[PDB]
Amino acid sequence: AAKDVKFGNDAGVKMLRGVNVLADAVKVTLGPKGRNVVLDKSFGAPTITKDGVSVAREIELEDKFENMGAQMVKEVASKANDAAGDGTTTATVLAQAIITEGLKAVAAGMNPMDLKRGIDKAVTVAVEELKALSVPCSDSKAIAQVGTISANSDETVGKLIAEAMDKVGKEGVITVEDGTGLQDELDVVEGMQFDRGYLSPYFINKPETGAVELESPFILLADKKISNIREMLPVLEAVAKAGKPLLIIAEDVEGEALATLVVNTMRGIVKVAAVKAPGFGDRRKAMLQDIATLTGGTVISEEIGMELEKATLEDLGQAKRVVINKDTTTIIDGVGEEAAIQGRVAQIRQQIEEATSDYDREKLQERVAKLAGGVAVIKVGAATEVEMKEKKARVEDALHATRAAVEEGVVAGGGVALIRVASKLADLRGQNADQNVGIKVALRAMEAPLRQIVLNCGEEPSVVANTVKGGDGNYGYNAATEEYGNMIDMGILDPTKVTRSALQYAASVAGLMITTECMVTDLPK
Amino acid sequence: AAKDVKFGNDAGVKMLRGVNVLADAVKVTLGPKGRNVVLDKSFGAPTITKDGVSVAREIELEDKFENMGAQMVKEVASKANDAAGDGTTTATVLAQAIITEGLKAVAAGMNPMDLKRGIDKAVTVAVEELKALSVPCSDSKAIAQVGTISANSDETVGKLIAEAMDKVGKEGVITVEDGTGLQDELDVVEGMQFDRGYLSPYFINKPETGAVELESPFILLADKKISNIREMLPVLEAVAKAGKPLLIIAEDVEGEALATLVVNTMRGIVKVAAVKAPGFGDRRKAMLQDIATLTGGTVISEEIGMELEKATLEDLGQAKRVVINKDTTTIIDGVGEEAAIQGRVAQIRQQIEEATSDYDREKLQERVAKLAGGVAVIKVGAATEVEMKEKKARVEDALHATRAAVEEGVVAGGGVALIRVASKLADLRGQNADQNVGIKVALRAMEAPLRQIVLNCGEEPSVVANTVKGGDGNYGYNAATEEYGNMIDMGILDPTKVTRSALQYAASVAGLMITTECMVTDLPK
Amino acid sequence: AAKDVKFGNDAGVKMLRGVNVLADAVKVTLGPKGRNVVLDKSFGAPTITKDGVSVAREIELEDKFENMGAQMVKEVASKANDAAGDGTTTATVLAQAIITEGLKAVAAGMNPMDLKRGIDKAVTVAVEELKALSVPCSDSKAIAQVGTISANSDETVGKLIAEAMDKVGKEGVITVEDGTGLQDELDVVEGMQFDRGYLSPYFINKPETGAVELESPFILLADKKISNIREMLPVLEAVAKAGKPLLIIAEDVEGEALATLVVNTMRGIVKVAAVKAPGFGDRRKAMLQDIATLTGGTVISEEIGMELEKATLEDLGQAKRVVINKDTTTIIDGVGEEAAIQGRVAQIRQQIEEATSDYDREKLQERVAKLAGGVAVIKVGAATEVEMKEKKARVEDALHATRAAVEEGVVAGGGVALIRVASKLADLRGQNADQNVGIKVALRAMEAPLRQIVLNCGEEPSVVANTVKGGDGNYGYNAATEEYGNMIDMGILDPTKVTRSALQYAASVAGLMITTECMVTDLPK
Amino acid sequence: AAKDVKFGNDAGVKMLRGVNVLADAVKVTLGPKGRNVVLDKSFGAPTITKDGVSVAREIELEDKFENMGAQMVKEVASKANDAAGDGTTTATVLAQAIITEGLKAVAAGMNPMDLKRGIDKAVTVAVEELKALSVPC
Ligand SMILES: Nc1ncnc2c1ncn2[C@@H]1O[C@H](COP(=O)(O)OP(=O)(O)OP(O)(O)=S)[C@@H](O)[C@H]1O
Ligand SMILES: Nc1ncnc2c1ncn2[C@@H]1O[C@H](COP(=O)(O)OP(=O)(O)OP(O)(O)=S)[C@@H](O)[C@H]1O
Ligand SMILES: Nc1ncnc2c1ncn2[C@@H]1O[C@H](COP(=O)(O)OP(=O)(O)OP(O)(O)=S)[C@@H](O)[C@H]1O
Ligand SMILES: [K+]
Ligand SMILES: [K+]
Ligand SMILES: [K+]
Ligand SMILES: [K+]
Ligand SMILES: [Mg+2]
Ligand SMILES: [Mg+2]
Ligand SMILES: [Mg+2]
Ligand SMILES: [Mg+2]
Repeated sequence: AAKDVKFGNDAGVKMLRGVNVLADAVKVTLGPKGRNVVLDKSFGAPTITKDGVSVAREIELEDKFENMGAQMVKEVASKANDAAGDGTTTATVLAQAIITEGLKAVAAGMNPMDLKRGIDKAVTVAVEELKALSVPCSDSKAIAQVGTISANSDETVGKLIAEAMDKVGKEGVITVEDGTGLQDELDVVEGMQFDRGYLSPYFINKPETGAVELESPFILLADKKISNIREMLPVLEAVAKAGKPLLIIAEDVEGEALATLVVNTMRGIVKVAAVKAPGFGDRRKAMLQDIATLTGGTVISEEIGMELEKATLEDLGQAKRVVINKDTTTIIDGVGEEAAIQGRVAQIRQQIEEATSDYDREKLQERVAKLAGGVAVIKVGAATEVEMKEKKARVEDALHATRAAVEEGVVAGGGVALIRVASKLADLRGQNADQNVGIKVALRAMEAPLRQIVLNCGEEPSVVANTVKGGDGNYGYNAATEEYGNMIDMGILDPTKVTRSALQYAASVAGLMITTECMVTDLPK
Repeated sequence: AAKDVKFGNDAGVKMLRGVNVLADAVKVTLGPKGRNVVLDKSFGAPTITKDGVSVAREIELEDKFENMGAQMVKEVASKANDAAGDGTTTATVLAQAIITEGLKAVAAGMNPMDLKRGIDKAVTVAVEELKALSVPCSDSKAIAQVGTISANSDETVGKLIAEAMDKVGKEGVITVEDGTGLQDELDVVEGMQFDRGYLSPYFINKPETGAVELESPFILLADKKISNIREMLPVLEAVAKAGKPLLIIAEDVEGEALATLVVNTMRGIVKVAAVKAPGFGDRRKAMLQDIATLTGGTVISEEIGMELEKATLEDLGQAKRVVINKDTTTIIDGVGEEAAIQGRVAQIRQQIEEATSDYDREKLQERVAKLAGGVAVIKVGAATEVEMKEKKARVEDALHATRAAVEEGVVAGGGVALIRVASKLADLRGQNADQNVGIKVALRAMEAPLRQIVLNCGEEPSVVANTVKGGDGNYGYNAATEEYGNMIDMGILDPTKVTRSALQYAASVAGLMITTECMVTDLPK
Repeated sequence: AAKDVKFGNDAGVKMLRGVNVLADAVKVTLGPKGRNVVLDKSFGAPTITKDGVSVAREIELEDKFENMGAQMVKEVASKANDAAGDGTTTATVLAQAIITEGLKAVAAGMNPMDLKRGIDKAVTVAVEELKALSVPCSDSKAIAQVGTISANSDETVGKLIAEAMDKVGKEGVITVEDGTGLQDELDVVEGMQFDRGYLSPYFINKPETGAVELESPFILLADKKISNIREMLPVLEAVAKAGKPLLIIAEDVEGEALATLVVNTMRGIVKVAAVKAPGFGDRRKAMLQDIATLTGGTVISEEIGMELEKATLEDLGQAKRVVINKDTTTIIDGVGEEAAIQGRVAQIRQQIEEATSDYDREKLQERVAKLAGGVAVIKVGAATEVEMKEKKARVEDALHATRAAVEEGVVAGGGVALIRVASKLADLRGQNADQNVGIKVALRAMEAPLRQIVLNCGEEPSVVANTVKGGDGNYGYNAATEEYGNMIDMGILDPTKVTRSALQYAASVAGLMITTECMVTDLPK
Repeated sequence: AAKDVKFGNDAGVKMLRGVNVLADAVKVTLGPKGRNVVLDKSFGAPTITKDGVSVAREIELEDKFENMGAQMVKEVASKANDAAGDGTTTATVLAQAIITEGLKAVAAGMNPMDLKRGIDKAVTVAVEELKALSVPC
């Protein structure tokens, strides 16, 4: 269709207006004193939230160009979300701060490419500096502390997570399920988790977690691509009976077949979800087999002249439960017999012996760890279904936060970590004045999170920022009590991973907008 | 429908406005310092690109006359793209420069026909001069260098391409496929490539390459035209099973039958693609047979009273993979047995002996080369599916660039080649003044690429242009480092072929617009 | 529907405006220095052409009355096209010139009927004078020259045409087909051509020539009208097999049956084309038989109690190829055996002996000539399918032009012929002053072609016209070199037939418009 | 009072339009076959003339910029009139011819100062040549 095309300044003011509407709606929810945002629904009472992602998802603007700016920066939150699962609001205020001052510098005549280079250099050094200030979370005591703090001071949740990580290792798989009633339960079952998410949304039966969950499902392990539904018809019907859901783990499920699965499972006509097989090439087949040995299934490969049509419920694997995210599939408690599984382990164990290459050695050790590691399951205590469902949510969050903490450590929260990093880069310089302006744009933006947290408290941003900058180390502002103090001692911590991600994604998208010269969109008609 | 009709100047300003919108949106993406263009999408985040072709595809204007001018010059990019697979942005800025000054001259009262003639003469001489300045790329060391440079200094990709061309010759067929995992692979398989593209788009399943790709498909070799789908019904269904795609290599697939194929394969209902048989007349049948021998299929000609209805999956040929462009079909690794194939080679080999005419001799040698040459296959290394998919892209581009370099050599990049050529034509004259103006219009336009690259850097076009013209040889401006130097020593090269094509297509379309007196389009109703 | 009705002047200005938009869009393409016209398409790049007929086809106007004027004069081009196959643009500029001055005279109060009479008288005398100046093209040398000139100076095409006409006579049938590859081929086969075109478009499988072409088809020779498809069902299916197209040569194919044929052959469902049988009355049957004897078929007449239902593929005639225009059917190389054919010739040969009437004698001689003359076939050389298809086009045109040249000779091109004729009629007078004005309007219009050619060159019409008129004979202006000289010596010739047709049709349509008093069209609603 | 200010091309088209109205009205009266121009009067019958000066005096345009162009070229005729007392119409058609093509060249991107310099050189030499051709009286 005919297009509307805008260049330079005209495009720039539009983009800025768009990010401002999105960022302003989102940032009011930041921190302990975050304000509520009311989101209208077509039916019933409006949604009232303090969750940044919930607000961002609703934002769409009428002006086509302004809307592009909002959708672009919306990418910041989503990516930060996918990478760290927290700090999407922080990332959005950082992006708005960099974009605002960056576009001003552009309008002033400064070189966009140089501004971006300066911003990027500052971020590169800032991340290194962030790592230097990071405090490790390696021993179980630390893990327990972070867990407790993330569970609203519930030492119970802290001990649970610490024990779970002591079982399967801090790098191991850990899940949480409803409890049998009163008292928590922690047991390790035969399970595995690989990096492959659902082949499309819709499969998502629990939008609360934006994931797909199946109970006691059958697992089809096809070593090939599936384009024609015909091949599935025989097995899908065999699964239609026994009233159990089906998990498709094939090399890939293309359009035709996938489209059908999305439509049928959409009408309650058999619950089926598909995900790509882990790895690629040779190791792929070997890994597809590990899943079979674990779930007690049979790989259906064309290499041995096998057909999906000639596949019965006996070939299918099975597990008590499977969960899949946007990019992760976890099989909990497989039917496979410890004899077959443990044997498979022994095999791969020798593979490592005969390993003539570190790479092949690494890849093999990865499989044994997955197949021999299992999956720790945390069954949340109870005393009434309501409280149980609640504690479960806390455990889930605490667990998520502790996991991130374990990966990259923790830093002072309340935005002070970024403020401390900014002060350490006061002498950073680039190749020219425009690059230096870019550097300053970024260091200035690093104060935005703390400032917005203070603003939401109803206090003066410049005053608090000035005071915090006046001190050093973990000295910061506790927005809940409105008192200054040591952020670590007051238990206000952020996983270094979410702070780093919020900053990198904000800068990444800001850099793109700052160097955008033209925008194309459909004519408002 | 009622038409709007415009003449002379009225039409001219409309066209100019149209090419300016397109050229201006596209040209900001030129060179190492190209800026981003944001393209709106109906769903999700907008597309942010620095790729000229991506931008051009989106351009369509509201005013019908302005739109015509944009679509006309859009043909420049597309043709240059089809011919050299690069330099579409350069071609567009050259076209804008010629059109702008040429239309100005027309408005000044100069003769359009003479202007065009002068422009054409300049381009004709410029192309000859471009060839003179071209540096060959014949030995494997040169091929390796070009390949390395085109692969972002990846000496690995350079060696690969060099070795691949050393196997099948620099004029041989080369393909790249995903690797089995870590470490690259180079092996020659039984394959062939003929000059025939898809009988219509849509078949294109990979718009990234604007090509059609089929894996382990069946190949129907019908020696006749196919108009009625009825004939196909039996075979299409046989192919429906076995779950394999079908490649139709007939004399031609006309409307009725073709239309159906486009619709069915559009609905996932059996994946089928059709292309015309290579050559024409007698040799056609002989060649169609070479394909059969290679894929292990059976030609279904009416001459022997054979019907497509009475054709089973046993008659169909087969290969591990086939790729088809806008005008090229390549069959990779055919089922045919070396016995039959090598035997077929021997036959044609004697044919050359009994050859009583050079023409027939040439044609026969062409077949043997194709049937005996094979197809070099490059399997990209790995170490994680992500990196593997990435390196594969680099190898693809590097290969494409190197291939072009091998055909016509290389010249200084950054727009200096065209600038050196222009200076060498300062004394070029035509049959009259208007023709001389035409010549100058062209010579002036030849500076546009370098000027736009500099402009995108944020530097001063005239100053850099002036300085570069001041020197000579490969002296140029490195836009990445913003330093002057020897373009070749700095590794900034352009295949002579893409520079030549960009210039010729730009002049071609510009000459047509310059000599346009009337425009007809639908009334805006 | 309610109508809008206009009279006199009101209608006249509308008509004039309409012919002016059409004529102005078309005339810019006249001559060697013709300008391009861009025609918008719904998809892809617009069409850029210098072809008058392509431009005219697109012209439709919004104002209903203006549109009528455009569609009316559009009939000039089409009729001149159908009659001579060239000079449609020349015809259109002559028409605009006559209409413009004619309508001015009407507005000035002159009698429309007298104006028309005067224009008609001038044209009548002009055509006679044109025949007087016409130079013959009888000998093979002349034929070769005209052919060479018409083939863009390709002396090869010139020899071919000359040889082809030397074989079957300059009045004989000649066709051109794709070559076998390199080197031209000329062979006389058993063929025939009669004056009957397709019974409707659509059958046209090659819009490039706007004709229908069938290869090795079956020929149904039904001596009666065909209204019900039922009769055909049996034979159509018999032809469904053997995979061969069918040519229906019946007394006529009416609605019901014809409509079906158009729809089925439209869906690839059997390729069939229908044309009326040559002649009428008695001779018709006798001729329909000549076709049978030639194609080896059997006439299915109801006179002998024969039914189309009881007709097998054995009754149908057959030939290697048949081509049918808007009003011509040519059967190339029929299956008929020289025994039957030559015998048939002997029969008709005696018929001429027993002829008691010149008319019957003439009609009989016509049949023997057609049945005994055959068809010279020209197979264009090759060396790549592309060049072959191109040269074929040139030979086609060169042949078409030479044919016309042979019929009425040639005259000086560049519009000097009409200029010479006009000057010879300077004393022509009519019955009254108004008729004299009509005469002058026509003589004046005769200068229009030369003037427009010069105008498209960018030169001054009045200066060149004045100079050409100053000389005499073949003295004219060479628009390609912009030099005066002898048009004949410079090889700038026009078939007298196209010049005569352009003038007569232009005057014809102009006379109708000049004598139109009222216009009726639908209300713009 | 507040002013309207125009630059380059915008100004050029306005001027050209203004001189064209004046020149076109004036030049129809040139030579033995000059045509009549009717000039309205507030009272009585209009003035019918073939005299260029009479026509030029009446020309004033509504658009302020176009009017400036007319008044400027009007200076040509008056000065030629004061200097030689004849040829004001000839001076006006020469002015329009130079202005028209000169402005076209400017719009084509040619240097205004150089165009003027060239025109000046041609006139300087043309005047010398005119003296050579001149027959004494
Ligand atoms: N008492 C406190 N004083 C100051 N800052 C605090 C306090 N408690 C938490 N925070 C900080 O508030 C920020 C987190 O606020 P949230 O509202 O959860 O936003 P976000 O994590 O950036 O984005 P969401 O949660 O994905 S929307 C972190 O910087 C915390 O350190
Ligand atoms: N460091 C450099 N300095 C100067 N010019 C460079 C440099 N690197 C690449 N170039 C030139 O930039 C041009 C290629 O830029 P691109 O943006 O890829 O446009 P294009 O190839 O003309 O069109 P696309 O790629 O089809 S959009 C060529 O003229 C290169 O020689
Ligand atoms: N060198 C030449 N000098 C002058 N007239 C020429 C020359 N070459 C061709 N012509 C004339 O150009 C006319 C033919 O021009 P075309 O553009 O083909 O138009 P047309 O044949 O009148 O109509 P079309 O072709 O059906 S659109 C004839 O009058 C030719 O004699
Ligand atoms: K919040
Ligand atoms: K680019
Ligand atoms: K033409
Ligand atoms: K006068
Ligand atoms: Mg949070
Ligand atoms: Mg490029
Ligand atoms: Mg013609
Ligand atoms: Mg005087």
